[PDB]
Amino acid sequence: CTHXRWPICFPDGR
Repeated sequence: CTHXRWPICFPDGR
């Protein structure tokens, strides 16, 4: 999972 610019979540766990 990203945080800051274009926050998104993946099925893997990031």
